Amino acid sequence: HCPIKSRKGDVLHMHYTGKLEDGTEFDSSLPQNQPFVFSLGTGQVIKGWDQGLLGMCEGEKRKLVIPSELGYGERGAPPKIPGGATLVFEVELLKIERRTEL
Ligand SMILES: C=CC[C@@H]1/C=C(\C)C[C@H](C)C[C@H](OC)[C@H]2O[C@@](O)(C(=O)C(=O)N3CCCC[C@H]3C(=O)O[C@H](/C(C)=C/[C@@H]3CC[C@@H](O)[C@H](OC)C3)[C@H](C)[C@@H](O)CC1=O)[C@H](C)C[C@@H]2OC
Repeated sequence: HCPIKSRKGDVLHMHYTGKLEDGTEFDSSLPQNQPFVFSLGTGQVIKGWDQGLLGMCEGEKRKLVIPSELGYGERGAPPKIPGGATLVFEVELLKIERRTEL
């Protein structure tokens, strides 16, 4: 059951856990139980998120495996992310907030 699914310009509420290749976890929203909120497809987030999160239903989970060209490239994001790194995100969509009227 999925009456609405994510499209560009939607505001998404998401839980995530990010891991590096060696399985070590570098960030997660679950411990503080505070979902991350962003607008899809506006360039607010790394490309691998904007491209990997379309057509999603609330309640759906996805595993994203993001190569560094779609992530933080050659400079990375010190201290948690080295340059050239592949990122693994496990994500869950909690809510779609979509501007309905004009
Ligand atoms: C002034 C404070 C900064 C401001 C911080 C917040 C609102 C708090 C928010 C929870 C972020 C987290 O803070 C605990 C933390 O999330 C990470 O741990 C992480 O899991 C991650 O990779 N995420 C977060 C979840 C969405 C995907 C990705 C991201 O796209 O993040 C986005 C990101 C960094 C995009 C850059 C922007 C510049 C481009 O040039 C670059 O390159 C294209 C891509 C984040 C959300 C930015 O929009 C907003 C911010 O950065 C980063 C490893 C480090 C990051 O803190 C820095």
